[PDB]
Amino acid sequence: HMQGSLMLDIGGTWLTAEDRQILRHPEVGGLIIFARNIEHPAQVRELCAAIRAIRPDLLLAVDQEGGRVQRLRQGFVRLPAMRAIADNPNAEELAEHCGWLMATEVQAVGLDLSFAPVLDLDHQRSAVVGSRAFEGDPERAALLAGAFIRGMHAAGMAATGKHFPGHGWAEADSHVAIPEDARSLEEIRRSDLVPFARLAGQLDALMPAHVIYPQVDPQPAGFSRRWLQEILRGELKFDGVIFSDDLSMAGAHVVGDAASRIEAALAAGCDMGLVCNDRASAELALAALQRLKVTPPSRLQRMRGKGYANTDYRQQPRWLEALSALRAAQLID
Ligand SMILES: [Cl-]
Repeated sequence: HMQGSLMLDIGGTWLTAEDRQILRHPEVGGLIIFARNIEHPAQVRELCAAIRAIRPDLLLAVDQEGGRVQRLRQGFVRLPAMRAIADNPNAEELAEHCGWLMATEVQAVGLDLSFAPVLDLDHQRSAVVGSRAFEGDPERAALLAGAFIRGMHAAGMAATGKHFPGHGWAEADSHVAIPEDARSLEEIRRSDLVPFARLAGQLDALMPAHVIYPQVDPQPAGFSRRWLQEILRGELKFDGVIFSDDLSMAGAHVVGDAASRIEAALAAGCDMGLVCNDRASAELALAALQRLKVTPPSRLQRMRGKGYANTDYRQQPRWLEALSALRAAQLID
Protein backbone atom coordinates (compact mmCIF):
# COMPACT_ATOMS: atom_id res chain seq x y z
CA HIS A 1 0.00 0.00 0.00
CA MET A 2 1.08 3.53 -0.82
CA GLN A 3 1.03 5.65 2.34
CA GLY A 4 -0.31 9.12 2.95
CA SER A 5 -2.93 11.16 4.69
CA LEU A 6 -4.86 14.43 4.48
CA MET A 7 -4.87 17.35 6.92
CA LEU A 8 -7.81 19.69 6.40
CA ASP A 9 -9.63 22.58 8.12
CA ILE A 10 -13.19 23.66 8.89
CA GLY A 11 -15.10 26.91 8.41
CA GLY A 12 -16.35 27.83 11.85
CA THR A 13 -16.01 27.64 15.62
CA TRP A 14 -18.01 24.39 15.75
CA LEU A 15 -18.56 21.33 13.55
CA THR A 16 -21.18 21.18 10.80
CA ALA A 17 -22.74 17.89 9.72
CA GLU A 18 -20.52 18.04 6.63
CA ASP A 19 -17.46 18.48 8.90
CA ARG A 20 -18.46 15.43 10.92
CA GLN A 21 -18.91 13.39 7.78
CA ILE A 22 -15.57 14.18 6.16
CA LEU A 23 -13.67 13.59 9.43
CA ARG A 24 -14.83 9.96 9.55
CA HIS A 25 -12.75 8.90 6.52
CA PRO A 26 -9.52 7.13 7.59
CA GLU A 27 -7.48 8.93 4.93
CA VAL A 28 -8.16 12.13 6.87
CA GLY A 29 -5.44 12.13 9.53
CA GLY A 30 -5.43 15.69 10.69
CA LEU A 31 -7.25 18.95 11.20
CA ILE A 32 -5.66 22.37 11.51
CA ILE A 33 -7.39 25.26 13.26
CA PHE A 34 -6.76 28.96 12.61
CA ALA A 35 -7.81 32.16 14.35
CA ARG A 36 -11.15 31.98 12.49
CA ASN A 37 -11.96 28.75 14.37
CA ILE A 38 -10.88 30.10 17.77
CA GLU A 39 -13.02 32.06 20.22
CA HIS A 40 -11.27 31.29 23.52
CA PRO A 41 -9.40 28.37 25.15
CA ALA A 42 -12.51 26.70 26.63
CA GLN A 43 -14.25 26.75 23.27
CA VAL A 44 -11.10 25.35 21.60
CA ARG A 45 -10.97 22.60 24.23
CA GLU A 46 -14.58 21.60 23.59
CA LEU A 47 -14.10 21.73 19.81
CA CYS A 48 -11.13 19.38 20.16
CA ALA A 49 -13.10 17.08 22.46
CA ALA A 50 -15.94 16.95 19.88
CA ILE A 51 -13.55 16.03 17.10
CA ARG A 52 -11.97 13.33 19.25
CA ALA A 53 -15.36 11.83 20.04
CA ILE A 54 -15.54 11.17 16.27
CA ARG A 55 -11.86 10.34 15.67
CA PRO A 56 -9.71 9.88 18.77
CA ASP A 57 -6.70 9.25 16.44
CA LEU A 58 -6.88 12.59 14.59
CA LEU A 59 -3.88 14.90 14.81
CA LEU A 60 -5.15 18.35 15.82
CA ALA A 61 -2.86 21.25 14.93
CA VAL A 62 -2.97 24.98 15.41
CA ASP A 63 -1.17 27.40 13.17
CA GLN A 64 -0.56 30.16 15.69
CA GLU A 65 0.88 32.13 12.73
CA GLY A 66 3.73 33.76 14.63
CA GLY A 67 2.00 34.35 17.95
CA ARG A 68 -0.96 35.46 15.85
CA VAL A 69 -3.69 33.53 17.71
CA GLN A 70 -2.62 34.69 21.17
CA ARG A 71 -3.01 38.32 20.21
CA LEU A 72 -6.67 38.79 19.41
CA ARG A 73 -8.17 35.70 21.08
CA GLN A 74 -8.64 36.35 24.78
CA GLY A 75 -7.17 34.02 27.35
CA PHE A 76 -4.07 32.43 25.81
CA VAL A 77 -0.69 33.02 27.39
CA ARG A 78 1.26 35.87 25.79
CA LEU A 79 4.84 34.75 25.17
CA PRO A 80 7.88 36.79 24.09
CA ALA A 81 9.24 36.62 20.57
CA MET A 82 12.53 34.84 19.92
CA ARG A 83 14.40 38.08 19.24
CA ALA A 84 13.48 39.26 22.74
CA ILE A 85 14.53 35.87 24.15
CA ALA A 86 17.89 36.04 22.34
CA ASP A 87 18.92 39.17 24.26
CA ASN A 88 19.37 37.45 27.61
CA PRO A 89 22.28 35.70 29.32
CA ASN A 90 19.99 32.72 29.99
CA ALA A 91 18.39 32.77 26.51
CA GLU A 92 18.50 28.99 26.23
CA GLU A 93 16.65 28.49 29.53
CA LEU A 94 14.11 31.17 28.55
CA ALA A 95 13.56 29.59 25.13
CA GLU A 96 12.95 26.27 26.91
CA HIS A 97 10.41 27.94 29.20
CA CYS A 98 8.65 29.48 26.20
CA GLY A 99 8.48 26.17 24.33
CA TRP A 100 7.24 24.49 27.49
CA LEU A 101 4.55 27.09 28.21
CA MET A 102 3.25 27.17 24.66
CA ALA A 103 3.10 23.38 24.35
CA THR A 104 1.51 22.96 27.80
CA GLU A 105 -1.33 25.35 27.02
CA VAL A 106 -1.90 24.11 23.46
CA GLN A 107 -2.25 20.55 24.76
CA ALA A 108 -4.40 21.69 27.67
CA VAL A 109 -6.99 22.85 25.15
CA GLY A 110 -7.02 19.45 23.38
CA LEU A 111 -4.61 20.03 20.51
CA ASP A 112 -1.70 17.79 19.64
CA LEU A 113 0.65 20.40 18.31
CA SER A 114 1.44 23.90 17.24
CA PHE A 115 3.51 24.21 14.09
CA ALA A 116 6.71 25.49 15.70
CA PRO A 117 9.52 26.48 15.73
CA VAL A 118 10.30 28.82 12.88
CA LEU A 119 13.79 28.04 11.55
CA ASP A 120 13.78 30.63 8.77
CA LEU A 121 16.54 33.25 9.00
CA ASP A 122 16.22 37.03 8.97
CA HIS A 123 18.67 38.62 6.53
CA GLN A 124 19.32 42.35 6.86
CA ARG A 125 20.25 43.44 3.34
CA SER A 126 21.04 46.86 4.83
CA ALA A 127 24.15 45.35 6.43
CA VAL A 128 27.17 44.11 4.46
CA VAL A 129 28.17 40.45 3.90
CA GLY A 130 29.85 38.37 6.61
CA SER A 131 28.26 40.29 9.49
CA ARG A 132 25.88 38.35 11.68
CA ALA A 133 23.09 40.62 10.34
CA PHE A 134 23.32 39.92 6.59
CA GLU A 135 23.84 36.20 7.27
CA GLY A 136 21.21 36.05 10.04
CA ASP A 137 23.34 34.13 12.59
CA PRO A 138 22.17 30.59 11.73
CA GLU A 139 24.11 28.89 14.54
CA ARG A 140 22.48 31.16 17.12
CA ALA A 141 19.10 30.53 15.52
CA ALA A 142 19.69 26.77 15.72
CA LEU A 143 20.84 27.00 19.34
CA LEU A 144 17.80 28.94 20.54
CA ALA A 145 15.32 27.00 18.41
CA GLY A 146 16.84 23.78 19.75
CA ALA A 147 16.23 25.01 23.30
CA PHE A 148 12.62 25.90 22.39
CA ILE A 149 12.13 22.35 21.05
CA ARG A 150 13.49 20.91 24.32
CA GLY A 151 10.74 22.81 26.12
CA MET A 152 8.08 21.56 23.68
CA HIS A 153 9.32 17.99 24.04
CA ALA A 154 9.40 18.32 27.82
CA ALA A 155 5.70 19.23 27.74
CA GLY A 156 4.98 16.21 25.52
CA MET A 157 4.68 18.01 22.20
CA ALA A 158 6.21 17.04 18.88
CA ALA A 159 8.05 19.86 17.10
CA THR A 160 7.67 20.93 13.46
CA GLY A 161 10.38 23.01 11.84
CA LYS A 162 9.47 25.44 9.10
CA HIS A 163 9.99 26.28 6.30
CA PHE A 164 12.51 23.82 4.87
CA PRO A 165 15.08 24.49 3.37
CA GLY A 166 14.60 28.04 4.63
CA HIS A 167 12.79 30.88 2.89
CA GLY A 168 14.79 33.73 4.43
CA TRP A 169 16.46 34.63 1.13
CA ALA A 170 13.39 34.16 -1.09
CA GLU A 171 12.08 37.17 -2.99
CA ALA A 172 8.46 37.73 -4.01
CA ASP A 173 8.81 39.66 -7.27
CA SER A 174 5.01 39.98 -7.38
CA HIS A 175 1.77 38.44 -6.06
CA VAL A 176 1.18 35.79 -8.73
CA ALA A 177 4.52 33.99 -9.00
CA ILE A 178 5.98 31.57 -6.48
CA PRO A 179 8.91 33.29 -4.74
CA GLU A 180 12.37 32.13 -5.75
CA ASP A 181 15.80 31.83 -4.15
CA ALA A 182 18.25 31.52 -7.04
CA ARG A 183 21.38 30.73 -5.02
CA SER A 184 23.49 27.61 -5.45
CA LEU A 185 23.06 24.61 -3.17
CA GLU A 186 26.46 25.43 -1.66
CA GLU A 187 25.29 28.93 -0.66
CA ILE A 188 22.03 27.58 0.75
CA ARG A 189 23.84 24.82 2.67
CA ARG A 190 26.14 27.29 4.43
CA SER A 191 23.32 29.67 5.40
CA ASP A 192 19.57 29.02 5.45
CA LEU A 193 19.91 25.24 5.54
CA VAL A 194 22.06 25.34 8.70
CA PRO A 195 19.27 25.36 11.36
CA PHE A 196 17.55 22.46 9.60
CA ALA A 197 20.85 20.58 9.42
CA ARG A 198 21.54 21.27 13.12
CA LEU A 199 18.09 20.21 14.28
CA ALA A 200 17.02 17.52 11.79
CA GLY A 201 17.87 14.89 14.38
CA GLN A 202 15.76 16.63 17.05
CA LEU A 203 12.73 17.68 14.99
CA ASP A 204 9.72 15.39 14.71
CA ALA A 205 8.41 16.98 11.50
CA LEU A 206 9.14 19.57 8.86
CA MET A 207 7.06 21.84 6.63
CA PRO A 208 8.53 22.93 3.27
CA ALA A 209 9.01 26.45 1.98
CA HIS A 210 6.68 27.60 -0.80
CA VAL A 211 9.76 28.60 -2.77
CA ILE A 212 11.57 27.46 -5.92
CA TYR A 213 15.35 27.12 -5.61
CA PRO A 214 15.96 26.85 -9.35
CA GLN A 215 19.70 26.07 -9.10
CA VAL A 216 18.77 22.99 -7.05
CA ASP A 217 15.42 21.89 -8.49
CA PRO A 218 12.75 23.46 -10.75
CA GLN A 219 9.96 22.58 -8.33
CA PRO A 220 8.84 24.13 -5.04
CA ALA A 221 10.57 22.32 -2.22
CA GLY A 222 7.43 20.48 -1.07
CA PHE A 223 7.22 18.71 -4.44
CA SER A 224 10.88 17.92 -5.05
CA ARG A 225 12.32 14.46 -4.45
CA ARG A 226 15.74 16.03 -4.62
CA TRP A 227 14.88 18.34 -1.72
CA LEU A 228 12.89 15.84 0.33
CA GLN A 229 14.61 12.52 -0.39
CA GLU A 230 18.16 13.33 -1.50
CA ILE A 231 18.89 16.30 0.78
CA LEU A 232 16.43 16.06 3.70
CA ARG A 233 16.16 12.32 4.31
CA GLY A 234 19.53 11.55 2.73
CA GLU A 235 22.10 14.21 3.60
CA LEU A 236 20.30 15.46 6.73
CA LYS A 237 19.31 11.90 7.76
CA PHE A 238 15.84 13.15 8.68
CA ASP A 239 13.44 10.37 9.67
CA GLY A 240 10.47 12.42 10.90
CA VAL A 241 7.18 13.51 9.36
CA ILE A 242 7.17 15.62 6.19
CA PHE A 243 4.09 17.84 5.78
CA SER A 244 3.32 19.26 2.36
CA ASP A 245 2.80 22.92 1.80
CA ASP A 246 -0.77 24.14 1.43
CA LEU A 247 -2.17 22.27 -1.57
CA SER A 248 -4.86 24.94 -2.07
CA MET A 249 -3.58 27.59 -4.50
CA ALA A 250 -4.89 31.09 -3.71
CA GLY A 251 -1.87 33.38 -4.16
CA ALA A 252 0.89 31.58 -6.09
CA HIS A 253 -0.92 29.17 -8.41
CA VAL A 254 0.31 25.85 -9.76
CA VAL A 255 -1.53 23.81 -12.38
CA GLY A 256 -3.70 20.76 -11.74
CA ASP A 257 -6.25 20.15 -9.02
CA ALA A 258 -5.81 19.22 -5.36
CA ALA A 259 -6.01 15.58 -6.45
CA SER A 260 -2.94 15.74 -8.69
CA ARG A 261 -1.17 18.02 -6.21
CA ILE A 262 -1.60 15.66 -3.26
CA GLU A 263 -0.44 12.80 -5.50
CA ALA A 264 2.65 14.80 -6.48
CA ALA A 265 3.37 15.69 -2.84
CA LEU A 266 3.23 12.07 -1.66
CA ALA A 267 5.28 11.07 -4.72
CA ALA A 268 8.00 13.50 -3.64
CA GLY A 269 8.06 12.07 -0.12
CA CYS A 270 5.45 13.99 1.95
CA ASP A 271 3.63 12.00 4.59
CA MET A 272 0.65 14.29 5.04
CA GLY A 273 -0.92 16.67 2.53
CA LEU A 274 -2.42 19.93 3.77
CA VAL A 275 -5.48 21.45 2.12
CA CYS A 276 -6.53 24.68 3.82
CA ASN A 277 -9.34 27.17 3.24
CA ASP A 278 -10.82 25.10 0.42
CA ARG A 279 -13.29 22.33 1.30
CA ALA A 280 -14.01 21.54 -2.36
CA SER A 281 -10.28 20.96 -2.89
CA ALA A 282 -10.12 18.92 0.31
CA GLU A 283 -12.81 16.58 -0.98
CA LEU A 284 -11.00 16.23 -4.32
CA ALA A 285 -7.78 15.39 -2.48
CA LEU A 286 -9.60 12.94 -0.22
CA ALA A 287 -11.09 11.26 -3.28
CA ALA A 288 -7.56 10.92 -4.68
CA LEU A 289 -6.33 9.21 -1.49
CA GLN A 290 -9.34 6.89 -1.55
CA ARG A 291 -8.53 5.71 -5.09
CA LEU A 292 -4.89 5.25 -4.12
CA LYS A 293 -6.19 3.20 -1.14
CA VAL A 294 -3.56 4.82 1.05
CA THR A 295 -2.93 3.71 4.63
CA PRO A 296 -1.53 6.08 7.28
CA PRO A 297 2.24 6.64 7.19
CA SER A 298 3.89 4.57 9.91
CA ARG A 299 5.59 7.83 11.00
CA LEU A 300 2.44 9.86 11.47
CA GLN A 301 1.59 9.09 15.09
CA ARG A 302 4.97 10.41 16.18
CA MET A 303 3.14 13.79 16.18
CA ARG A 304 0.48 12.76 18.73
CA GLY A 305 0.77 14.86 21.88
CA LYS A 306 1.67 13.13 25.13
CA GLY A 307 -0.04 15.81 27.21
CA TYR A 308 -3.81 15.97 27.46
CA ALA A 309 -6.76 18.31 27.83
CA ASN A 310 -7.19 19.81 31.29
CA THR A 311 -8.48 22.99 32.86
CA ASP A 312 -6.05 23.29 35.79
CA TYR A 313 -2.74 23.74 33.92
CA ARG A 314 -2.15 27.31 35.05
CA GLN A 315 -2.27 26.46 38.76
CA GLN A 316 0.40 23.79 38.47
CA PRO A 317 3.85 24.46 39.99
CA ARG A 318 5.84 23.99 36.75
CA TRP A 319 3.60 26.51 34.97
CA LEU A 320 4.04 29.15 37.67
CA GLU A 321 7.81 28.53 37.80
CA ALA A 322 8.11 28.94 34.02
CA LEU A 323 6.22 32.24 34.09
CA SER A 324 8.28 33.42 37.07
CA ALA A 325 11.45 32.81 35.05
CA LEU A 326 10.16 34.87 32.12
CA ARG A 327 9.11 37.54 34.63
CA ALA A 328 12.56 37.60 36.24
CA ALA A 329 14.06 37.97 32.75
CA GLN A 330 11.79 41.04 32.27
CA LEU A 331 10.15 39.30 29.30
CA ILE A 332 6.54 39.29 30.58
CA ASP A 333 4.39 41.55 32.80
CL1 LIG B 1 3.70 15.25 29.42
